[PDB]
Amino acid sequence: VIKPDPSKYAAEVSTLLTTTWGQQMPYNKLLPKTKKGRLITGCVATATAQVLNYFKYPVRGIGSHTVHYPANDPSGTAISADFGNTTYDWANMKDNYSGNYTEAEANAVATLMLHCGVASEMQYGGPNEGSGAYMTDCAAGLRTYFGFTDAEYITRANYTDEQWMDIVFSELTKGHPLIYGGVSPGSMGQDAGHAFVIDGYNKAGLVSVNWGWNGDVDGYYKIDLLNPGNMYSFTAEQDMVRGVYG
Repeated sequence: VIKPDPSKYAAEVSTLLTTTWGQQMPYNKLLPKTKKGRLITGCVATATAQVLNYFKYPVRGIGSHTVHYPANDPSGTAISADFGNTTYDWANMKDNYSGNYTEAEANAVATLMLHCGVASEMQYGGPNEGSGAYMTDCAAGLRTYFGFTDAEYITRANYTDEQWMDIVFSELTKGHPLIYGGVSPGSMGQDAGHAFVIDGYNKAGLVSVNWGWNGDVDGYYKIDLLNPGNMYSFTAEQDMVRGVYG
């Protein structure tokens, strides 16, 4: 496990995010209900949501867009987001929705989750089925609909460990949390894949992670393992969207 050189980067970066969010109520409040329960926001959305909240930015989005549930159904339901006319209510983004809250506060995050989802071409789904998108479309969406013209997608595939971590440290050092994805290899190519935020590191070279499960099993982890409570372990096909900040 490679360690942060303090003559190049900061000696450590303590957990940046203050949100401890997830994919269900009230984050999904504005998504359709179904007979298999209400649609969930998606890991990509929840992770993007959290980072955008960190910067409380942009004030307002750019344009509009719609996706449909079920995904490629010729007559599915419209799930639309008008970024252009939405002034995001950052003030009412509670750090933790596990308690009670005003509706104002519910709608605050419910919209961000919606929009982030829509902006990534989310294929929405139920609690059992899940909602997924592609990190690549997430980048594209951030640029187009959120105004992050520097947002950029990259895979760990194309970088040696030293180079990858250089970016990880330098970005965290600059105070920029990272949207980050990886997949946990299945027993017969039945892979499981997830998106989350990396919001720090320590002298030891471990990383602070916010998985977006209402802050469950959140904490400092090894970037090569990423193994929350030994249920899963996200090693393969790691990737990120950098260039997200004010």
